[PDB]
Amino acid sequence: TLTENKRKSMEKLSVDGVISALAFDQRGALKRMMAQHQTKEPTVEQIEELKSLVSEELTPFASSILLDPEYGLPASRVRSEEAGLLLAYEKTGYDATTTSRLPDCLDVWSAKRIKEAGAEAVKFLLYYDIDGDQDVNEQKKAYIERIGSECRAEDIPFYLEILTYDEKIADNASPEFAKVKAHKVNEAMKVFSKERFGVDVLKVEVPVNMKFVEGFADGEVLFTKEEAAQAFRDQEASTDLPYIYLSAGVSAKLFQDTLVFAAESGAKFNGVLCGRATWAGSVKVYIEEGPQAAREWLRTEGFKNIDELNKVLDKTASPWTEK
Amino acid sequence: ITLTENKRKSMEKLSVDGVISALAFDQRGALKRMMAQHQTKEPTVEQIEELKSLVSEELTPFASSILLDPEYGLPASRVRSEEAGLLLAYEKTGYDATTTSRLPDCLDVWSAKRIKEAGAEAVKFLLYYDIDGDQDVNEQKKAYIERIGSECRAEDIPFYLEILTYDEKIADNASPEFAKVKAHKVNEAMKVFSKERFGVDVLKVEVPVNMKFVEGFADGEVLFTKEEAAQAFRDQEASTDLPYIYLSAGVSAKLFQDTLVFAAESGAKFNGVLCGRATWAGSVKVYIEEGPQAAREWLRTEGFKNIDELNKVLDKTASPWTE
Ligand SMILES: [Ca+2]
Ligand SMILES: [Ca+2]
Ligand SMILES: [Ca+2]
Ligand SMILES: [Ca+2]
Repeated sequence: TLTENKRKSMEKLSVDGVISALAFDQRGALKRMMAQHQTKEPTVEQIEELKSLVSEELTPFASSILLDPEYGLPASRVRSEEAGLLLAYEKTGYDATTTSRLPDCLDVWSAKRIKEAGAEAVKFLLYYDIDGDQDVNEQKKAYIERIGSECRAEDIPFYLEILTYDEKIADNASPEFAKVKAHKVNEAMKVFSKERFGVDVLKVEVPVNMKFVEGFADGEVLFTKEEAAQAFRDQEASTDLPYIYLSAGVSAKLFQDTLVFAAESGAKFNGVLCGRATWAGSVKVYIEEGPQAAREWLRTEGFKNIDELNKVLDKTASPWTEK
Repeated sequence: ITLTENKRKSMEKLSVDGVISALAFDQRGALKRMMAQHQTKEPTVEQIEELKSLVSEELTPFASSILLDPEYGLPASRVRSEEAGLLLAYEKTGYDATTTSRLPDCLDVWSAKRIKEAGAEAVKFLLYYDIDGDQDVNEQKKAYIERIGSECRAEDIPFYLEILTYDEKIADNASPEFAKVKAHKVNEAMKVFSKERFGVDVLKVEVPVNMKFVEGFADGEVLFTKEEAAQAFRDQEASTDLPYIYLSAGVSAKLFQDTLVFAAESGAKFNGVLCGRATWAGSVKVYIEEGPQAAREWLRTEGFKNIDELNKVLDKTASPWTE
């Protein structure tokens, strides 16, 4: 039961109950990508400019765009008139030195300032290991409670992104992690669907690593199609909140086929916040060839990525205007 | 300006006839240091919890409410008089003496929601503030308070903000040097955090002058005339439209009482106190050296006389926040 203002904001972020959002709040990760292609340190100006190019060129094809408030405010002002705005609230990355990956809001931001910056939603990323240290998870749960309350007070939708991991498993791309991924994703969704966290939409991973699923796997096969399908149904049974998928930087084609698979399996997902799968290739072009060359990439390859995604969404996603 | 139904009810549970006569005992680090000067062994969790419980049980029948910390004070909160309301502290104790920023930090496993669930009628938070300090540091502080203010709005619980002033370049706030800038530090901080965006319901603040340097109150050097001190109280009264209450800062009970009289005479419309050390400080030595039963008797006699004597002064000095 959304308040009047939260519903209006949700409408601004969606079309006919489906969220077809573009994600570009990447910061540290984006800077590292740019650094691969030039000698000099990527500048604040370059980061701000690439974000503006992506926003201006691709938001006409998205129901909304997620940006960070650190570099993305200029980009937010050139988004399509029909597209809504989400702003990220978390500091970028995490400490690889430890296993706790504790959440931390941007130092000079608050839900109120995010709303004042023109956002229709506050987005926050939490790393979560359901099987992790209980005191660490207690601190994480308390942190999300605070943000949930902020968003209730400011009357702005709270989008919580959850990225799972295992304290003892170094690489989430490994077969070892793939075997526990469904558990990590689905149980974390169940926790954060509790009323006390104030979440309006969950941004989550697919509960399987498709690279290990029969029909998609090019190497070791860990799961039959029926086993993978059951993980999607388990995900659907973990929450009654709206939820949308992140791409995790797989290829545009794989993400598309994954959504088709999710839908056939019985996942009633409500759209996507898709970032890297759409715009990844623009970074090299921007750095090596400049702004105009990036625009031309975005109008051809970038458009192809988001256009094919939109066609898939049209035949796979379920409207949140039912829940 | 305007309290919700629930905030008003909670405010009433914290006061008597619009006057806040609250007993403060959320001291942690400071309390531990106090206990450590009367015994050889390190103060234990049990000692800290017990003393808090003794003070709560013996003195709350004479207080409109009690402020405790969630870390050690929850048992004590449960033995308070049925007539006394409860405030719980939300900040971590103390500050890093090595740096000058004194940045605020909430207790790691707490939230406004959990404070309310633990039975509190108010969330209390302590912020150190230097109005003339580093502007970026202060921006971070203001953002942090906005968040807490929003949390408290969402949970519909009164937000008590305590402000302790300091100067980044003055080591000792008891010095004549600090005394000369205190009115400025205090009154200007109250102006800042009285803005609607911070969501404060009550300000817990220092008196805007160091009375020990005021003519007629000073036993040593005299820095201010009574008229000058009086003008600082009037300036404080004009710095906020919110209810505000005084902390004792650990001055003697006699000086604090005289200060309240002088405040009212000068034109301050303060609405009560959150008074701690000036009331129970004396029980620490007795408890450590002599034990709980001994401490209990000090409380039923000297403790009661302290608080009863304070109450009689409040009866003639405080103004009701019904405002
Ligand atoms: Ca279109
Ligand atoms: Ca529920
Ligand atoms: Ca469901
Ligand atoms: Ca006297």
